[PDB]
Amino acid sequence: PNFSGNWKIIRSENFEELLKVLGVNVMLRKIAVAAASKYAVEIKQEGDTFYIKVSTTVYTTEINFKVGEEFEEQTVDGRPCKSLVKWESENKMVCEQKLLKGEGPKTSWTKELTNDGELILTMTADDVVCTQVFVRE
Ligand SMILES: *C/C=C(C)/C=C/C=C(C)/C=C/C1=C(C)CCCC1(C)C
Repeated sequence: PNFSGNWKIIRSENFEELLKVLGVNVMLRKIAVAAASKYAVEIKQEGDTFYIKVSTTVYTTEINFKVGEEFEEQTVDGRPCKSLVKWESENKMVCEQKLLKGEGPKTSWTKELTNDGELILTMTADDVVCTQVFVRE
């Protein structure tokens, strides 16, 4: 596997519906969907250590983790969480999240590198699955 790359989004499905489950009100959801049309993910992978930088027009966030080792990040709607990534196969990993404070929907995400060179991200909140597809710049 080599997830390393500068990835640009080409497709985004069910993102609005994901934000709805997470309690985001409709006007902000629409504005968020619009910001997702621009967004980029930069990955540097060495072995099972990942550096991931997610950026939109006005905001950028960095995620650092090692597979199998708990780390802290934030949920999609911004609530801090404890995360743990595991491989599910050669080119797919899955992250389970646990809220640091309080309660809410069960969230998770996955990243997969397809055989045709796409990166597929999924983000889940309860029953709702958002799928986003990226290609290398
Ligand atoms: C491993 C790759 C990951 C975990 C990517 C995570 C991406 C996000 C949490 C994106 C969030 C966004 C919003 C919360 C609203 C603005 C648009 C996005 C898609 C950047």
